[PDB]
Amino acid sequence: RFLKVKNWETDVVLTDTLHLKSTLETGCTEHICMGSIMLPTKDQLFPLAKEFLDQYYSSIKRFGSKAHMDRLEEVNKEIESTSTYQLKDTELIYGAKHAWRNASRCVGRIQWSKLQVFDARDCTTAHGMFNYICNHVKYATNKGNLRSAITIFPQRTDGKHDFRVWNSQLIRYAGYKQPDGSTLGDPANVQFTEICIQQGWKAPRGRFDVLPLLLQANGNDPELFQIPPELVLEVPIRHPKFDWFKDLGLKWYGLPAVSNMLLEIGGLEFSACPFSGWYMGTEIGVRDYCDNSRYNILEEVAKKMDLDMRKTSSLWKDQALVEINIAVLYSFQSDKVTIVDHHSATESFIKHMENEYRCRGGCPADWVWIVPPMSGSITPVFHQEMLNYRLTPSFEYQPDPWNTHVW
Amino acid sequence: RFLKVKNWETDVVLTDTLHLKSTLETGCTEHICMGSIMLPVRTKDQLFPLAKEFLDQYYSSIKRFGSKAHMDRLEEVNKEIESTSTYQLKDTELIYGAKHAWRNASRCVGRIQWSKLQVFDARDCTTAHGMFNYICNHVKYATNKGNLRSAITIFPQRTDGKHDFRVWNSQLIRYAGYKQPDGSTLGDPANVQFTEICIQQGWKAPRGRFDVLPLLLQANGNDPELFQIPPELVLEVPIRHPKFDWFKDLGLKWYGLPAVSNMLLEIGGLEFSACPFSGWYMGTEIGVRDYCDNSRYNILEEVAKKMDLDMRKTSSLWKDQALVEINIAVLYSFQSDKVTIVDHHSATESFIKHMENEYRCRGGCPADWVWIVPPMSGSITPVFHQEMLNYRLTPSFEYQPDPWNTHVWKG
Ligand code: HEM
Ligand code: HEM
Ligand SMILES: Fc1cccc(CCNCCc2ccnc(-n3ccnc3)n2)c1
Ligand SMILES: Fc1cccc(CCNCCc2ccnc(-n3ccnc3)n2)c1
Ligand SMILES: C[C@H](O)[C@H](O)[C@H]1CNc2nc(N)[nH]c(=O)c2N1
Ligand SMILES: C[C@H](O)[C@H](O)[C@H]1CNc2nc(N)[nH]c(=O)c2N1
Ligand SMILES: [Zn+2]
Repeated sequence: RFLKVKNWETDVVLTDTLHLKSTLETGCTEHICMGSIMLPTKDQLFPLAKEFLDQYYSSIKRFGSKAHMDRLEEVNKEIESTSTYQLKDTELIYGAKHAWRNASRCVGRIQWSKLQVFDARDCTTAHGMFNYICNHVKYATNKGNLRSAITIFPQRTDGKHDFRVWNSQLIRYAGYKQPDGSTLGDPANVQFTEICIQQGWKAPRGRFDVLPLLLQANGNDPELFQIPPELVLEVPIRHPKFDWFKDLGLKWYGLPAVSNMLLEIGGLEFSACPFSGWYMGTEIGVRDYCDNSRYNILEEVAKKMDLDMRKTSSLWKDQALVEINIAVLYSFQSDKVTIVDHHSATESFIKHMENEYRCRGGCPADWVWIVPPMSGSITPVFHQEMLNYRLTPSFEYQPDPWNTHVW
Repeated sequence: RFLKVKNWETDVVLTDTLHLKSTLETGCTEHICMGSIMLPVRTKDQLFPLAKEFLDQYYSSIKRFGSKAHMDRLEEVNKEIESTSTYQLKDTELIYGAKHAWRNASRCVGRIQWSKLQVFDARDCTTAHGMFNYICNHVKYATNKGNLRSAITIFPQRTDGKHDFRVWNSQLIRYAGYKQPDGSTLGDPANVQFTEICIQQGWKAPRGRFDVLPLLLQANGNDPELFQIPPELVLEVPIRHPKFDWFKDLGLKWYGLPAVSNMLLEIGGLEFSACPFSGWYMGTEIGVRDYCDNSRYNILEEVAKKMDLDMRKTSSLWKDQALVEINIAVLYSFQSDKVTIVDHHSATESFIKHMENEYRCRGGCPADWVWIVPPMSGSITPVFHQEMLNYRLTPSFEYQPDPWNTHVWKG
């Protein structure tokens, strides 16, 4: 029940004690590991609140202090009275940072503690949402020198009045199916686009149309806003060696911002909580450009590179893949927009895991997501055993709102 | 229960009813997933159920379930266990056993081939010299002049665990490593220790970068003995690259026969602690792991130097660039000398056809994604987007400790 993790390349062995705080379940049993599956009231609330405050007061070394107890007392009163409660700003700051610290699929967590947190708990309408979201965008892009940030909309109440951002990220390109059979744009967003167009968006019908935001406040029908165009920094993609690369007309956006998750602190659920960091090159070059279901540009690139695409064992896919990724890192670097390569990212997460082991006694990590999708074994996370578990505060998945919102 | 696995590339959803036979355990709990953890003397008591289970499987598979012959064999085994404490498998059972151990190997990407396995029955083997001979025949039949065939040789089963047959090498064919006084390593770092054991047992080491190891063979729980494979039996391929003429001048070669010699084959509760098996290589095993782990031959820097990539910035992706070249060189050299090899695109596509089949025919295919996904270019191979359920069926291949840690020396 105290578990060791070994690195098979360095023979370093660490002991995890933190897992023994796991609360949420994994999907796995003694009989069957589910590690590669992408998606598996007053009395419930007080214990959730208690565990949180307890860890909070711990973290500021006033555990068991009058300040501590009083707080527990007050929150307890408040749940009993109001059946919910409100987080102090400091507690909210700490909750958000720790939900990131606990994000076991996130390779970028060495940064966890620098997070800029923006409290949008006073917001009441969709327009107020849009304004808060634009400031977050601007702050975070910071003219290409990206900074971490999260904006936190009012917490859930009776679940009739949810704040949600319908977009799955703040910035993403539209998807249009053609009378042709094929797909113009990002095939990931075809459905969501049908919903913007339903709700009224006048689609430019291009390959790289920034999607409008779709904001729902206080359980209301969501409404549409376009992000100021001048607030969306974009990078045209070129290759340091192939002059013809730019001719593919590719660009990607600089700010990666996840806008569909649910942040749970001390038992309260912030169902609208967009957060943003900066990209690892492979998110774009491998997944975004290369996944069959996405922009799918491998075949077109190999063909410019004049590779023998006649058989798989020439490795022409692997060739073209490396180049597309060279091209991405080089284009962000030339435009001075922050981007991290997968060597550098994983190198730093290994340091991060060691501090977490040293100073926390563990670090939850999901090897399936931590290891980059190209050149796995030449990054150090490959050789690193990781234990995956769920600690709270946490980011959780939640059902897409078009499935559940009634109008 | 049914369980569904989705493919994210294709939206195909599959259903697994097979995990319902999984008896062994995973290491996972609902509070922790140990899916990336490398490592997850038996009484009559336990044995009969294991025998019966196995034999129900065998008999169902031959469409003879509940037949007299089925029942009589149950009976026979039963009595053999009570009077002798163990039992002996029929040939056809040892054959179905070893086919299924492979079929159930969830870390093996090569399983579309599970039914074409040549099983050599070395159960009458009684000495170390007997083992050498059996193994030499395995290498030669498996190598088949470069047109590789799958094979496994199966020495007698454990009895009281004091008399175990064991091949101390971890693969039948593999290169010496030597630690030097200066800290450096000559040849394959992975095998320094076992190399030190052989030197100690009396091997006279060439001390080269590519010395084939001797076999170290334990029969009947006796101390084990050294044997040189006949060099003429050991196929090797010099590595050259189809455009880079300086690639050959790196001095690389690799052997053609990949053969796992350290696992434990379990059938109907019996335990075969010496059961060398071999297949053919997937290119990445050599050109990614063997050549490019830092803890292995580690030729990355040297290849990138020769390609004269920008190496001052890891974001030039110089490592990724040399990685692709080294792997093209491996697939290229093997194909040129006509030695069987499969690339990772071809290997993983085959496996996904296999795995779908298995869901239709069998109702499942235990698979371990951490292992099944290749170690370069993960996402552009169709396994990456395939959700997989990992679980343990028998018959099966297990890990066993290294014999040097457990062997009781006779002297
Ligand atoms: C600082 C720069 C950051 C980097 C380089 C980074 C890196 C990554 C990567 C590569 C993933 C995998 C996502 C995928 O492949 O689909 C990921 C997921 C995630 N990251 Fe980050 N991240 C960063 C900042 C943040 C911040 C600021 C937060 C929250 C405050 C966060 C929380 C998460 C979470 C919850 C996931 C899981 C997403 C999911 O389940 O789809 N990350 N991160
Ligand atoms: C026919 C060609 C074959 C191919 C291409 C193939 C491919 C592979 C690969 C790439 C691995 C992962 C090895 C590693 O990364 O360390 C593997 C593992 C394995 N294969 Fe195969 N294999 C083949 C034949 C066989 C055969 C004939 C058997 C048994 C009869 C077998 C049983 C296994 C087992 C048990 C593992 C797990 C390895 C371990 O746990 O260390 N394979 N296979
Ligand atoms: F194709 C899919 C279907 C369902 C879920 C999924 C995973 C999405 N994971 C978030 C991807 C993403 C995008 C932008 N930014 C981040 N991000 C930023 C900081 N940390 C993560 N992450 C993929
Ligand atoms: F460094 C390590 C410590 C423990 C296990 C490990 C993986 C070894 N896996 C067997 C590798 C291997 C070698 C030759 N041939 C096969 N092979 C042949 C058919 N199927 C697999 N497999 C590495
Ligand atoms: C099926 C498999 O879990 C799935 O495709 C995984 C693989 N690895 C991943 N890795 C990251 N970083 N993000 C992902 O969404 C996934 N998806
Ligand atoms: C620590 C981690 O489990 C280790 O690197 C695993 C990952 N995936 C692997 N995949 C294969 N095919 N072979 C391996 O040895 C490993 N090693
Ligand atoms: Zn698991």
